Amino acid sequence: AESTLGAAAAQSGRYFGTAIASGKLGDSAYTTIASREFNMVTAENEMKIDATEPQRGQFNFSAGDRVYNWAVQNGKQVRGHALAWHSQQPGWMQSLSGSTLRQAMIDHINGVMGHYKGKIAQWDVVSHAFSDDGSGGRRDSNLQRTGNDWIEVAFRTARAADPAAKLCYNDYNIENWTWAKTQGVYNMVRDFKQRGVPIDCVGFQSHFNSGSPYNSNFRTTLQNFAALGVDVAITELDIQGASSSTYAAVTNDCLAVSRCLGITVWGVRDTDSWRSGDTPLLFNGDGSKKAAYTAVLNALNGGGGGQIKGVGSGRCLDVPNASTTDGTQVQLYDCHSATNQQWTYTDAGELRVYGDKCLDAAGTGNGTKVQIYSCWGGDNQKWRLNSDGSIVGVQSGLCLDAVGGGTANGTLIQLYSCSNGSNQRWTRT
Amino acid sequence: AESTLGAAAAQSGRYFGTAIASGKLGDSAYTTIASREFNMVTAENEMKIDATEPQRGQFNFSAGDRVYNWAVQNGKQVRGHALAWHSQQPGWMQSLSGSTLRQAMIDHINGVMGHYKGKIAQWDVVSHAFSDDGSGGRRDSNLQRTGNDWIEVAFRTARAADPAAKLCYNDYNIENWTWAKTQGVYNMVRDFKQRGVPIDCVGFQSHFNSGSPYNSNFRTTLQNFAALGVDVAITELDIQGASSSTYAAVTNDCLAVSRCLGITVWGVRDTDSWRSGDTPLLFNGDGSKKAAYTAVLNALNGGGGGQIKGVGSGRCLDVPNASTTDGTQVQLYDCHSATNQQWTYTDAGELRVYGDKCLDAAGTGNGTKVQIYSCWGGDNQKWRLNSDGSIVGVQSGLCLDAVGGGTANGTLIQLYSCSNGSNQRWTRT
Ligand SMILES: O[C@@H]1[C@@H](O)[C@H](O[C@@H]2CO[C@@H](O[C@@H]3CO[C@@H](O[C@@H]4CO[C@@H](O[C@@H]5CO[C@@H](O)[C@H](O)[C@H]5O)[C@H](O)[C@H]4O)[C@H](O)[C@H]3O)[C@H](O)[C@H]2O)OC[C@H]1O
Ligand SMILES: O[C@@H]1[C@@H](O)[C@H](O[C@@H]2CO[C@@H](O[C@@H]3CO[C@@H](O[C@@H]4CO[C@@H](O[C@@H]5CO[C@@H](O)[C@H](O)[C@H]5O)[C@H](O)[C@H]4O)[C@H](O)[C@H]3O)[C@H](O)[C@H]2O)OC[C@H]1O
Ligand SMILES: O[C@@H]1[C@@H](O)[C@H](O[C@@H]2CO[C@@H](O[C@@H]3CO[C@@H](O[C@@H]4CO[C@@H](O)[C@H](O)[C@H]4O)[C@H](O)[C@H]3O)[C@H](O)[C@H]2O)OC[C@H]1O
Ligand SMILES: O[C@@H]1[C@@H](O)[C@H](O[C@@H]2CO[C@@H](O[C@@H]3CO[C@@H](O)[C@H](O)[C@H]3O)[C@H](O)[C@H]2O)OC[C@H]1O
Ligand SMILES: O[C@@H]1[C@@H](O)[C@H](O[C@@H]2CO[C@@H](O)[C@H](O)[C@H]2O)OC[C@H]1O
Ligand SMILES: O[C@@H]1[C@@H](O)[C@H](O[C@@H]2CO[C@@H](O)[C@H](O)[C@H]2O)OC[C@H]1O
Repeated sequence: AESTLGAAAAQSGRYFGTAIASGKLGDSAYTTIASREFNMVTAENEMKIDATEPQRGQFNFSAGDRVYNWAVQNGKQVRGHALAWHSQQPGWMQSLSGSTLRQAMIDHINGVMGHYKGKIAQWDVVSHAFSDDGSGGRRDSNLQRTGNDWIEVAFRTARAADPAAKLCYNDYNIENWTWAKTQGVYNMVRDFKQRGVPIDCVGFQSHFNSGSPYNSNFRTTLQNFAALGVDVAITELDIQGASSSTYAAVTNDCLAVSRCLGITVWGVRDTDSWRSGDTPLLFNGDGSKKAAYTAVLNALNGGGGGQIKGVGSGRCLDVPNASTTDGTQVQLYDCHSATNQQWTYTDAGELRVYGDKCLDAAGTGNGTKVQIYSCWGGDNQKWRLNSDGSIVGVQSGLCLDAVGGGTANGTLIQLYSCSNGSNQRWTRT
Repeated sequence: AESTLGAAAAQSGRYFGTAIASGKLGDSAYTTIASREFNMVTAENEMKIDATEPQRGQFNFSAGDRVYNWAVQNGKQVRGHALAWHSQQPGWMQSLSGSTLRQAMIDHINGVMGHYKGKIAQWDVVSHAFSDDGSGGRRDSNLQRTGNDWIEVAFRTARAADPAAKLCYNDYNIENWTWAKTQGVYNMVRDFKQRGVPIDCVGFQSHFNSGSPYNSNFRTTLQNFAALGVDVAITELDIQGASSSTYAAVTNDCLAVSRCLGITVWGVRDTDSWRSGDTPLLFNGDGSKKAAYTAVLNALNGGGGGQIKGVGSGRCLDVPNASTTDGTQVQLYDCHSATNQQWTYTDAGELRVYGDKCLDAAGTGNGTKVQIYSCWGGDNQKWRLNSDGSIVGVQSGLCLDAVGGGTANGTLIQLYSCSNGSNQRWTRT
C-alpha cells in the first residue's frame, strides 16, 4: 500500500527490511510489527559462521531455517549474513591459520550456500574486511593473513555455490566518502570488476552515531560505488538518537540512486537492538511508532520555529496567556506573532515552545489534557506528524483533538482517538 | 564542606536525605553513593505498619533497625515513616474497623515509637489523610470512619510515646498553594495549633510530574505552614525528568524558609526509584551524577541563550564556520555575536546551539573530541555546570578541555580528567 514501510518502499521498486531474531518470533508484539512493516529479512545471528557450523565439517541450520521459514511464510525475501569474516567465528575456526584456515573458509561457504542454494536473494559473502585505523587498508585477521587474495576466493567460491544469488561485500564506517576505509573498499570493488571477480553489490551497514555520524556525502558514495557496475544496499541501518531528519536523509539518498536496492534497519524495537542504549530504531519498547518512523515513511512516499494552524477551525495552537507555568493546558486562538504560538518540531519528535517547554500529555486515554511541561524526552512529549495532517502522541497513539469539535477562541486541546476529523488536522506555517 | 549534598545542606543547618531500601544495603555501588551524599535517612518500607507489626501486638523491628543502624553508623539522622495511614496496612488491620481499629492504631504507635524512642528525629505520625477529590476533605478510609478525631488522637498518642521526636503530618499533592487538598491540610494544622494538638511539622512528599507539576507557589505553601509555628520538610522529593531548574527551584524554596528542616529525595539512583520510568532522581543507574545533582549542589551552596567563554583563553566556545554538520568538533574563538556561539543550557542538562544541535562527546575517555550532534537525550549530551567554572560531561565524568591548554583561535575542545586548569574553567554570560 503506502501505510507501511515495505509497501511505500515498493512504490520505487525497493524493499525495506529488518533483522529478525528467532528467539523473539515467539513475541506476538514483535512479529506483528515485523510482519506488517518489512518485506525483506536478515537473520541477526542465525546464519553466521559459529551458528551454521558449530564444529568443523558439521553444519547446523536449525536456527537459520527458523528465521528463513518465518520470512518466506510472510512473503519476505532474505539476505544471507554472513559467510566469511573475522567476528563471531566458532572456537575451532579461530584456531586456524594458513591454508588450513583458507580451505575451512571455502568449505564453510559451500556448506551454507548449498543448503540455501536458490533461496537467498543477497549474500554478504565477505564482511568487515577493512581496518578502522584510518589507513583504509585490510583488517589484520587470521583470514587476511592467509593471503590478500582470500576475499576474491570467497566470492569466486560463492558464485559457484549459488549463481542465482547476488554476492555482496558488507562493511561499516564506509558511508562517508572522506574516510579512508570507504576508499579502500571502493578500490577493491573496482579492482574486482576490472579483473572479473564475481561481485554484485556493496552493503553499507550504516550504523550511525556521534562516533561515526551520517554525512550527506553518503549519496556520492552510493553513486560512486553504483558507477562501478554493482548494486548498493543499506544493510544494517540504525541511528543513535533516531533523528527524524537523519533517518529521512538516508532514505532519500537511496531513493536518489537507482542501483540502491533498499534499506534494512538492524532490528524492530529499540529494546531488541544490539545497542538499545542508543535507541536507534524506528519502534520503541511498547511497539509504538517513533517520530523517525513517520519521517521515514513520509520520505519513502515522496515527501525552525513556526505556527500550527488547525485546518478546520483556522485557529493556532496557543499557550493560554503566554504562560510559562508547567501544567498549563493549550488552547486554540487567533494566529499572531508571539512566542506563545511558535512551536518547533525537533528531530526527537517534540513540539517545543519557549525553547525548553514541551507539548505534554499527562495520560494516554481519551480526554487527556494537552499542556506544556519542561522537556525531558518522555514519549508523552513525542509526536508524529502524519501526512494526512494529524498529530499523534507517540505514547498515547491518540491524536491532538479540539475538545467538543470546538473552533472558538479558548477551545482546549485534548487527546482523543484519531478520526481524520477537522478538529484533528493541522498545517505548518 | 560542600562537595556532597549532605554537607552542602549542612552549611545552612539543614540536611539532605534519601530513602534507603534494606535490600540494597549489600550493594556496594549503592551504599557508596548513599553513605557519601546523604545525612538523613528514611526507611523506604521497613518501618511501615505491615512491616513492623505483621500480627497485632506482635512487632517485628528486624528490617527497620538494619536501616536505622546503617543510618546512625554512617552519620545520618532518621525519619520514621509511617505510623498511621490507610496504605500498606498488614492484612489484619485492613479488616479491622470501628473502635477496635482505633485501639490498634493507638497500640501500633506506642509499640513502634516505644522501640525507637529517642532515636528518631522525625516521625510521620499520620500520612495520606486527605482526599484527591477536590473538596479538600478527609479521604474515606477505615481509619477516618473510626472518627474524624483519629488524626488528633494519633498525635497525642505519639507525643506521649516519644516526647523527644518531632511529629509530622505527611501527604502528597499539597505543595500547590491553590489546591483544595493543600488548604484542607492547612486548616487542620492551623486548627490543631490553636487547640494545642501536639503537631510539630508538616512533610511535603513533593512528588512532581506532568500530572502534579511543581509550581513556584510551593514556597508560598511552605512559608504559610511555617507561619503557623510548625517546621516543614520536603519528604519524598522526585521530579519526573529530573529537570535541573525544578530541582534547583525546590532546593531554593526550602533555603528560603528558615523552618524548612531539609530535603529528602525518594531514592538513590533512578534504577532504585519506585518510578524509574520517570528518571526522577539525581543519580543514573550507572551511578554517575546527573545534571540535576550539580544544580542542587550549587543551589545548596548558595545559588536562555548565551556565550561560554574560556577563562584561561578569553575566547568563546565556537562551532567552526557555523557548521550544522553533525560530528563537527567545536573550538575556541574570539567572542562575537553569532548563533554558532550562543549556547543554551536546558533543564535536561544539554548545551544546545542552533536550537536543535547538542554539545556532543563521542566517547568517555581522555582526548575524546567534543562536537555537535543532533539532540536526542543521550547522557553524552548532558552536562553539569560546576560552581568552579568547569563543565563536566554526565556520562564521562570528564571536563571540557581546550586541547594542550591552547588559547588561540582554532584550539579544539576535548574531554579530559578535570584539573581545575584555566583551560577547563568557563564563564557564561
Ligand atoms: O546480536 C548481536 C548482533 O546484532 C551483532 O550484529 C553485528 C552489528 O553490526 C556489525 O558489527 C558491528 C559494527 O560496528 C562496530 O563498531 C563500530 C566501531 O567504530 C565506531 O566508530 C569509530 C569512532 O572512532 C574512530 O576513531 C574510529 O576510527 C571509528 O571506527 C563505530 O561508531 C562503531 O559502530 C562493531 O564493533 C561491530 O561489532 C555486524 O555487521 C553485525 O553482524 O553481532 C553481535 C550479536 O551479539
Ligand atoms: O518501595 C515502594 C515504596 O517506595 C513506596 O513508597 C510510597 C510511594 O507512594 C507515596 O505516596 C504516593 C504519592 O503520590 C501518589 O500519586 C499521585 C496521585 O496524583 C497524581 O496526580 C493526579 C493526576 O490526575 C489529576 O486529575 C489529579 O487531580 C492529580 O492529583 C500524581 O501525579 C501522583 O504522583 C501515590 O499514589 C502515592 O502512593 C508514599 O508516601 C511512599 O511511602 O511504597 C510502595 C513500596 O513498594
Ligand atoms: O586527580 C586529578 C588529576 O587527574 C588531574 O590531572 C590533570 C589532568 O590534566 C592535565 O593536563 C592536560 C594534559 O592533556 C592536555 O590535552 C592533550 C594535549 O595533547 C594532545 O595531543 C592530547 O590529545 C590532549 O588530550 C590537556 O589540555 C591538559 O589540560 C594535567 O597536567 C593533570 O595534572 O589534576 C587534578 C587532580 O585532582
Ligand atoms: O480559568 C481559565 C482562565 O485562566 C482562561 O484564561 C484565558 C487566557 O487566555 C485568554 O486569551 C489570550 C488572548 O491573547 C492571546 O495572545 C493569548 O494567546 C490568549 O491565550 C483567554 O481569553 C482567557 O479566557 O480562560 C478559561 C478559564 O476557565
Ligand atoms: O468531555 C467531552 C469530551 O469527551 C468530548 O470528546 C469528543 C468525542 O468525540 C470526538 O469526535 C470529538 O472530537 C471529541 O472532542 O468533547 C466534548 C467534551 O466536553
Ligand atoms: O580559519 C578557520 C576559522 O575561521 C574557523 O572558525 C571561524 C572563524 O571566524 C569566526 O567568525 C567564526 O565564528 C568561526 O567559526 O574555524 C576553522 C579555521 O580553519
